[PDB]
Amino acid sequence: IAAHKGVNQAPVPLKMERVGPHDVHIEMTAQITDIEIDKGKIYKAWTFNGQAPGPLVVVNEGDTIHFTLKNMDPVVPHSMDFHAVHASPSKDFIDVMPNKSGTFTYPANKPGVFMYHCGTKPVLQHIANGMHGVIIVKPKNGYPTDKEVDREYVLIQNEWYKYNDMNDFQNGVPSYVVFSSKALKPGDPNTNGDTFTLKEKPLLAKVGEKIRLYINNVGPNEVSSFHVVGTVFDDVYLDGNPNNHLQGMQTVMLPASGGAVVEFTVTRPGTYPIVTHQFNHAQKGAVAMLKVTE
Amino acid sequence: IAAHKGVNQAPVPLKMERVGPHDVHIEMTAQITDIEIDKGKIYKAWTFNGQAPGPLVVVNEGDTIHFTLKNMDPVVPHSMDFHAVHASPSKDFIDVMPNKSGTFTYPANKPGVFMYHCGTKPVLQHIANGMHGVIIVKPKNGYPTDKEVDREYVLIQNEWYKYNDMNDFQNGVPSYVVFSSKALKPGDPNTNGDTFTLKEKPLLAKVGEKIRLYINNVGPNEVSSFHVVGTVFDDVYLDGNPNNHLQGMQTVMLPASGGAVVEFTVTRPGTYPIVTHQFNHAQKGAVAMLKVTE
Amino acid sequence: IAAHKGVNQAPVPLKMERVGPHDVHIEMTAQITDIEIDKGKIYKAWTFNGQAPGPLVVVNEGDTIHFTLKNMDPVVPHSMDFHAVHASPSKDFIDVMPNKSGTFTYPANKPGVFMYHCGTKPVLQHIANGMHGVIIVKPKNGYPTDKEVDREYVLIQNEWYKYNDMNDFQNGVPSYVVFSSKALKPGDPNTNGDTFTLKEKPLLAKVGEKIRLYINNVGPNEVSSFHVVGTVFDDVYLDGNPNNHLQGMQTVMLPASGGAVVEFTVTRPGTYPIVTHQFNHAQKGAVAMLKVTE
Ligand SMILES: [Cu+2]
Ligand SMILES: [Cu+2]
Ligand SMILES: [Cu+2]
Ligand SMILES: [Cu+2]
Ligand SMILES: [Cu+2]
Ligand SMILES: [Cu+2]
Ligand SMILES: [Cu+2]
Ligand SMILES: [Cu+2]
Ligand SMILES: [Cu+2]
Ligand SMILES: [Cu+2]
Ligand SMILES: [Cu+2]
Ligand SMILES: [Cu+2]
Ligand SMILES: [Cu+2]
Repeated sequence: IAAHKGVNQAPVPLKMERVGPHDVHIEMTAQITDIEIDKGKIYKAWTFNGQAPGPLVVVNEGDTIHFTLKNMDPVVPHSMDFHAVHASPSKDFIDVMPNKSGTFTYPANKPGVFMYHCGTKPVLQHIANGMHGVIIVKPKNGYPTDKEVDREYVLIQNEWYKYNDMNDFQNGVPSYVVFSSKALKPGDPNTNGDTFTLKEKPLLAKVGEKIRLYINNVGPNEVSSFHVVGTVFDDVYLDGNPNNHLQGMQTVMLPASGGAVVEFTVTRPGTYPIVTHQFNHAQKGAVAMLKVTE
Repeated sequence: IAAHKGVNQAPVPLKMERVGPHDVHIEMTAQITDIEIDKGKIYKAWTFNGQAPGPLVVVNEGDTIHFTLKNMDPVVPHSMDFHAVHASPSKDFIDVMPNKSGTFTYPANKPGVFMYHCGTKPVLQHIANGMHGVIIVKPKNGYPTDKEVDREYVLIQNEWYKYNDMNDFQNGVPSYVVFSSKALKPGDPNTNGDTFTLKEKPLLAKVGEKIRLYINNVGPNEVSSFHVVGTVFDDVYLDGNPNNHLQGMQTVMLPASGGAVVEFTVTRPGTYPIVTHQFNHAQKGAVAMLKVTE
Repeated sequence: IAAHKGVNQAPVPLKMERVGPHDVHIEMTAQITDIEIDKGKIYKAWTFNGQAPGPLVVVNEGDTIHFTLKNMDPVVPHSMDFHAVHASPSKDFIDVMPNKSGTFTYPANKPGVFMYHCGTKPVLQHIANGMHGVIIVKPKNGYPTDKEVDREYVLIQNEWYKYNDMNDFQNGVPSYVVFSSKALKPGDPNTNGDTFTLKEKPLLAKVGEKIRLYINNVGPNEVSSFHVVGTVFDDVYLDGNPNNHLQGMQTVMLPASGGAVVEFTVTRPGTYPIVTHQFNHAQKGAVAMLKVTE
């Protein structure tokens, strides 16, 4: 794309504010931003807000979202599909033209860990170039195990392919498969999907803690076999719905776009790798680290 | 196959009749039939009854099936394996020679949404060429959410490869991944697995309705990440067994041959895409449409 | 690897003994051993104890494992990661150098069917070359269906690639996908992952029996769609945890490293194939047989 040559739009902060007991405003951008996905490898990503995956959104069950997308891409239209919401896709997930904005309103009635992504045709191209992310909807009555949790983080898995190559997107193996972490509280790391950041700067915890991870595999194409080395998941809630409760799982399978809330205890000091156990993907980048100290 | 050159056997209707309170007769054919799997692309499919996937079969829990296969293929033997039944594979799923018939009897004791397919060696070749389908076994006591359902449809996902190419079947990516719909009531569409029919002629519903889909991924090779754009699944029954109940899932993972009953509400008028969220497969055809009107 | 040329170390028996009501000693080797993975095809595997997958380990819920690895490989370091245990990976899953031994201690608190494997970097290389296996942890209170089970076996699925070829391990399709069986009681077969042994020498059962299979898909890379032809799973316990109970499943999806306990009835005499229903993998070897006699 000639109009993207030389373009590197600086990241713009997510804007969110509550406007009523059950209403929240969210404003995002669509923008073109260089991201280092592996050491020495820059991908000129199509992004929300200059992050890939995009910024974390958190709302409460029952919130209506008033969402605005400002399209900063000079030539390509973009859109937004939140898996959390009930909406008419042909009226509410529609394209915003370059240099324009669009506003859409829809309710988030269901708790869980949902994917969001651009919905512009061809959707594979927009997702693969980086237009994906997670929205968490907090359950009204929490999770049954809330009282046991000592620390929590968000992890997202995605793939990267050859740059803007539709043949590779459709028919090729991923070049990289990566984790990123998105901040829930001040001080938490907030990273892009790359092969190295969560190895060099591990997530942190204390010996004996029960950790909760909110996880989602945004794809675009692969399923995930999510596993924390050195522990077993005490509790798993599929898609983050409190009713979908499994216990004692070694590994949690996630479809493309699938999410979960997983909880586990770290019993001894050391560094605990976090992987997809499809080890071709782990070898291509999908290993994060959790450093546990006394 | 020289004996298949020029062969295009017209579709034959499925024959079924109840012969007792718990006994049903089913008669199918194995036949060679040209199917348009993508615009301008004809596949000379190996089929049951001239449809790929084959015709829908529906029985009640506890029915014994008296099944006859008439093999119209001039050279290749064919057989039938129903996942619904308890049977001896080496006596009951055996080959029927060209121009012959065979009759087999076995019970369907378990409710759900089951794959059926030809069981002739090499099974990969017979499935990939089109010999797959779905049998639904209705639960004796229904599903707990029956009273909420306003409309229902059946969807099946399958792949297509290079024509009768065993190397591609074993080692290659699918050329197309497709949905088809099979009729439950008069007026419902009944389609083959192709990239376009359910886009051009969407399934129909009314605003506010709760929709039930009976779904199965027949493969042969891929898993599915089933998702309806613009909604969340209120209830999911894995393999269609009423006990395997999940709630509030954004996306339902299906193994190869796996089925489910999923239910969701459409809240606003518009067109709702239905996808596998493995977007390489969606790009290669696996998008259907649901048109919701006021 | 020049130091592996001509090396074929004879299999060494697993050593295990109980040393207290809740403590068990286990001693394994890491060794280089030629295995016939397909007719006429020898793979010089990296193994535990000269088997690939490695020997079966069975312990009770709540046992602490005192594990010793003796590394017989002349040049490559090796290690052990048990998915069953809570451990510090950076202190307890560490490398043992050639011709040395290491001892590690950790508890197995959770019931189920867990993968074990070498944890030496790059882990993909060590798993793909054969360093994988299963440990079963028996639940304190059993499974709710124990009284119904007449016979039980263990099955493991794995892949084989081009010999020690990291590009193929990361980017290629498997050359073979295979089942193996590991003995639970005297007289049970104990086999390696190959394309033929469980076809030529099927597992055995009697008409009318309820069979339990302990299953795990060790990968390294693929997910599994586990199915027994001619039956339906009466009960399924995901990861072998008694709480994760599904009923009436035709096919059980397993992530890479995922396990299950599955139970089904064989109603008629004959031979029942056992497959992954991803039929490209079945065609490449992943079909076992169960012979049922009167
Ligand atoms: Cu507003
Ligand atoms: Cu876009
Ligand atoms: Cu989506
Ligand atoms: Cu704690
Ligand atoms: Cu009859
Ligand atoms: Cu056939
Ligand atoms: Cu089958
Ligand atoms: Cu209604
Ligand atoms: Cu000891
Ligand atoms: Cu090793
Ligand atoms: Cu592991
Ligand atoms: Cu019995
Ligand atoms: Cu799955």
